[PDB]
Amino acid sequence: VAAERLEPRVEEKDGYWILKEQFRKGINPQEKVKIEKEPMKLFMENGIEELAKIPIEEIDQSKLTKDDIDVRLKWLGLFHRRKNQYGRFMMRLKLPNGVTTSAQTRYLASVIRKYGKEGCADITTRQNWQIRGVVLPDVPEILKGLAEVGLTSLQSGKDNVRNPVGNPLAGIDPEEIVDTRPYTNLLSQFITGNSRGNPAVSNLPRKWNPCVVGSHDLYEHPHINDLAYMPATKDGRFGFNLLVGGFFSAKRCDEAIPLDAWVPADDVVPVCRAILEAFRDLGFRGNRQKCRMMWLIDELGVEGFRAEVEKRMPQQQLERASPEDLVQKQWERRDYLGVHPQKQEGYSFIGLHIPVGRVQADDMDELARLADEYGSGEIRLTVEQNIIIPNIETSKIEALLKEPVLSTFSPDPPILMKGLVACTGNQFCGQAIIETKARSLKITEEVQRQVSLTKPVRMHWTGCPNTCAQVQVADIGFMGCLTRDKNGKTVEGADVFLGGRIGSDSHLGEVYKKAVPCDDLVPLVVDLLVNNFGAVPR
Ligand code: SRM
Ligand code: SF4
Ligand SMILES: [Cl-]
Ligand SMILES: [Cl-]
Ligand SMILES: [K+]
Repeated sequence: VAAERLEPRVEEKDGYWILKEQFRKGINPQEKVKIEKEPMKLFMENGIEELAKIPIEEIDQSKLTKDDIDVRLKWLGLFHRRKNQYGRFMMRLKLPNGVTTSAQTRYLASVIRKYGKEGCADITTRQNWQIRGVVLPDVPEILKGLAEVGLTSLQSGKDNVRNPVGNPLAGIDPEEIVDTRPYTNLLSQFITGNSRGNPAVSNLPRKWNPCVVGSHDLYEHPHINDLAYMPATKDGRFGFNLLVGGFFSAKRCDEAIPLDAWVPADDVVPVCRAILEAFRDLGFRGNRQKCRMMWLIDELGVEGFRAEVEKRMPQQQLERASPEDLVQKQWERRDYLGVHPQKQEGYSFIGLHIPVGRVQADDMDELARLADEYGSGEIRLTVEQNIIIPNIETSKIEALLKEPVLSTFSPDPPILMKGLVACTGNQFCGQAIIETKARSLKITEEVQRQVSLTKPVRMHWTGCPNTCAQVQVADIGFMGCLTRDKNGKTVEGADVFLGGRIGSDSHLGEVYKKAVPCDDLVPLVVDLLVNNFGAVPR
């Protein structure tokens, strides 16, 4: 690689970071959008206040404003549902480590409640909240209300650092390696500039996923993150080995690889900044399918990329990885659903199944009430789109198990439901080829009616090749497609994936059978479970 390739391609101008004029040739249309107007100005210069006053019909009449609502607003966590819910916006938070409070939960419920049939909420595969139904004129007031309850929505979509994922059992697990909350909190604060906005990291060539590992279970899926912090001692000090470049896309899926770098715990933020600066400065900004960080790592090689991170460190040093990390390879991933003792004697947590991650305002209020009455007002989200309520005195569990809402959000659903993960799908998402959430529940119910099993089989349903519900990690994965019935009629279908493994012995699954009509999946899945996962016909 020529030394010229290493010239930073962006420059700080008037508080924002912009592509230098010599590096603007051949860019994709998303880069053109960012050049035409800095997305962070919608928040940091209160551009949203004026935008929110313009009728959508008018907004749509010029490129600048249309790009504001369709692209730039994703820097404020607002996602126009142009195709499937025109003029309404999904809103996505920063929720490091999946931790929420009852007050935050009631606040979000109050927002969606206003929108009636256009409103609901969802837990995401990055243990995050999304709310739905938002109209533009309400945005200024929602931004205020979020701030008031201690939340931010900043930089949660498009070319930004996505939700910092941690251990759902952080601080409460007798077997934890290190509490991930301080680190995921610190990263989120760094990314969002303490909720004011951080333009130093908001003009990336592409999205970028971080996680901090604290569990032997690897609940955090470090193998599929752009940056994963693996806890490891080095020379008697606590810190993290660094894995880089994990990603999924329609074109390519790749597991994270070692940077061959270790940092002390206190250097979590400095090294996040260094990697992000390297990516921002040097990343390719052409074909959007070749813009994720791994593509830069392949072009420079890992050592060339590592050198780029090193020079952006303070003291310009980056220690080599420690030979062993703290994660035990001998580990059976633990079920967190149900009632489990905390490390704090006299206390339990409860994992509740949230069917396909979907909740209404009334459900949110009920979960908030349980957290206040039984817990400490805390609710934790998981990447399987479930919840954990921690800090329940164990003597209250008997009363808790009789709560009527636990029949809907169960601490002990059937085993196939425990592992079921499903993306938004075509109810709201404009990229979706099929309906996912309702369909996956129905198929799973019908499959479980036919077979009993003891293995915790994990089934993931995703509505298009963007694979937001990560079908490549599943025991059985279903990727939406259109296909044909026996009469050649168009029907919704799934490509069926097998071979995904999670935890330390991770592996990416691959298509096993293409184009299965969704109405034919039950018998296929019944047979797969009997033949490959030890299921027994009822
Ligand atoms: C909500 C969520 C799925 C879910 O039901 O849980 C989701 C939903 C969306 N994804 Fe995603 N992604 C979700 C996690 C993922 C992950 C999983 C993960 O992070 O571990 C992936 C694959 C992993 C990865 O990115 O490396 C992911 C891969 C994508 C892709 C393809 C990325 C690429 O390199 O090509 C896109 C399209 C894009 O970015 O260009 C996409 C685009 C989108 C959009 C914003 C598309 C569009 O605007 O409609 C979806 C919004 C639909 C909606 O209304 O909810 N989303 N998306 C997840 C929100 C996570 C969060 O809180 O931040
Ligand atoms: S996988 Fe496709 S359908 Fe599902 S939320 Fe992501 S972009 Fe939408
Ligand atoms: Cl996006
Ligand atoms: Cl759309
Ligand atoms: K779930």
